Amino acid sequence: EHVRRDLDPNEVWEIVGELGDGAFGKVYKAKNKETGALAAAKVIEEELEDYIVEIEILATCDHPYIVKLLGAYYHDGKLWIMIEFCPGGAVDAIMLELDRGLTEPQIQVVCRQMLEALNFLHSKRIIHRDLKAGNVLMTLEGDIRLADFGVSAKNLFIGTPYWMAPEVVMCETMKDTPYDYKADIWSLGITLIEMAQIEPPHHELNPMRVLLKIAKSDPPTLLTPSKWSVEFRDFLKIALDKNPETRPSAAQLLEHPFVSSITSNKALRELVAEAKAEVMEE
Amino acid sequence: EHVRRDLDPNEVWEIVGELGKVYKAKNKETGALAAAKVIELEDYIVEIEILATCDHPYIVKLLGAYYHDGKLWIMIEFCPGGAVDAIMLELDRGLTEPQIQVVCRQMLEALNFLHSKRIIHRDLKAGNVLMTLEGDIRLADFGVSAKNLIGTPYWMAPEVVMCETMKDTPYDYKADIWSLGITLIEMAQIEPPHHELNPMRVLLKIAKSDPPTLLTPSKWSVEFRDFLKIALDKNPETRPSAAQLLEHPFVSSITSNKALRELVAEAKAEVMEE
Ligand SMILES: COc1ccc(Nc2ncnc(-c3cccnc3Nc3cc(NC(=O)c4cccc(C(F)(F)F)c4)ccc3C)n2)cc1
Ligand SMILES: COc1ccc(Nc2ncnc(-c3cccnc3Nc3cc(NC(=O)c4cccc(C(F)(F)F)c4)ccc3C)n2)cc1
Ligand SMILES: [Ca+2]
Ligand SMILES: [Ca+2]
Ligand SMILES: [Ca+2]
Ligand SMILES: [Ca+2]
Ligand SMILES: [Ca+2]
Repeated sequence: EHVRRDLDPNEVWEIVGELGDGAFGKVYKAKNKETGALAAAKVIEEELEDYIVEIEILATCDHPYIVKLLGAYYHDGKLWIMIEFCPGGAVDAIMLELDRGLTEPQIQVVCRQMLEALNFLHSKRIIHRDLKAGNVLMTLEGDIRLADFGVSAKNLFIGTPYWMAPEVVMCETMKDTPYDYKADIWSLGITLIEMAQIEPPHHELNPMRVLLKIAKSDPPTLLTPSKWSVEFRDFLKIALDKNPETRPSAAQLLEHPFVSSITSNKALRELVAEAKAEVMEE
Repeated sequence: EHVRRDLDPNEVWEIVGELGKVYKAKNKETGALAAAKVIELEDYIVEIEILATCDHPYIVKLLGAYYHDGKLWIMIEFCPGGAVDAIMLELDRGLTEPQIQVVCRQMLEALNFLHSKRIIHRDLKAGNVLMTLEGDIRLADFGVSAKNLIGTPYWMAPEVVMCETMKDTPYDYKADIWSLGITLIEMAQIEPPHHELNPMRVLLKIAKSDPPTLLTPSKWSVEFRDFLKIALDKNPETRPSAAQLLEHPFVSSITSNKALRELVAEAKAEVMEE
């Protein structure tokens, strides 16, 4: 497997803090006794069947911009999942701590590296399905790591076809290639608005009403278009296409001028240095 | 459970024919005939709970379920008329309009029952309509039985919102109303629409084409054609429910199963030929 039962993780890892309490189980800051390496450890009390799925995904997702699995153990009735620690925290928290949105140049770095990560996931037939700023972790170098928390949404014949209703044909066709991946391109567009404006579109509406709103409204656009370049607004226009057939792929959007010339993560390294300096205030 | 482990089914049932495997079975005490599905469990208990809840005149009737000697038994009341699609093959014709009205009436009543219990069939077709010798239907499902009871919303793509909204009330039940409309055409014409296309191309066709209509509209009443027009609405929002369609003049005056009893008598007499 990708899970070790022979080894007790307490022999190798020291729990040195707490991070989150997602309903799944506790999550700790952990320090490696041999190396000093820092990790975030999710510990969960054959219900394991559902949970091994996450580890197989992570194990396949070896890429610079996706969280990096350091290990998985099952020991004394508890499942351990050890990810490399991203000291910068999530982008949404960074915006709360600085009490502002990202500059356009910080959003271009984010966008560029997300597109690269998505191009990788999709070419492996993995769909994220929960993109948002809370799922983008930052390193102190200014690189993202795409993550997923909570009820991890990542993942790889309802009748005889002559009798199938059109809406059932459509919702089955949306579940395989090349339509399924398009959902992430949309959510990416919304994440960019969230990073620009702090809140996603329709944030004022309760969760049930916002579904209606998404289905029936024109695609969202930036609140103050004069703050933003035409490249950003065109990127959104194209990504936030309600039609998944014409919505471009990650590989296509990497050639859009919003991101095609980004060759430096400087702007995002600066953001993380500033967030750290702000956190330090007392 | 709804499954007995105390009782060996061979003590009560005699296998007397073939239809895992599925047998014609005869009750040693009563003489009652049953169709028995025997299987080499989690996936399979779902079917029995559905059947156990679906006590209605026009839905297959569960007589019992046993688990014994590593085998799961599911016993349904035997419907001697067979399935409607097989009847059309044996007679080498479609149903008359009066026979389709009885079928339509009774299917609507069955669907109204299933949907009011939050059960969706999802595989309606003439091959799933069993007939009794009295001329009543029994709605069934065979094969991989299809009967049954995502992200944070601000970031969700419109197509994902739509395909999640189609999975709960009142949109999910609408799929059956469509399939009912296609079943009526299948009974009128023997084959469903687009039967010439391979299964993968037919999906594209269903999504992109206008709704299907009857090949020779002058053979059929305006009530039948209007019923289809209304039931084969591509928009599940405006597609009517089973309860609404029961008030359509195609079926609102049907008070006799005579036409369908005659069909089953004729099919039986045809089968007898040798
Ligand atoms: C309070 O301030 C901080 C500061 C830094 C951090 N840093 C950090 N670094 C790394 N991970 C975490 C983390 C925090 C809370 C919960 N989980 C975390 N990581 C984590 C992620 C996962 N899984 C995934 O991210 C995941 C699962 C399925 C698919 C995918 C993907 F599609 F993206 F590849 C990703 C599994 C186990 C763990 C411990 N947190 C957190 C809070
Ligand atoms: C070859 O000639 C004949 C002539 C008469 C018959 N009659 C007949 N009568 C009753 N059942 C069967 C039958 C034949 C082959 C397979 N299964 C049959 N019935 C059956 C149906 C079920 N389940 C359902 O129909 C079912 C399952 C889930 C949901 C639902 C529904 F949503 F419709 F309620 C229905 C389970 C077990 C069995 C043995 N067959 C069959 C073949
Ligand atoms: Ca690096
Ligand atoms: Ca908020
Ligand atoms: Ca300061
Ligand atoms: Ca055929
Ligand atoms: Ca004859």
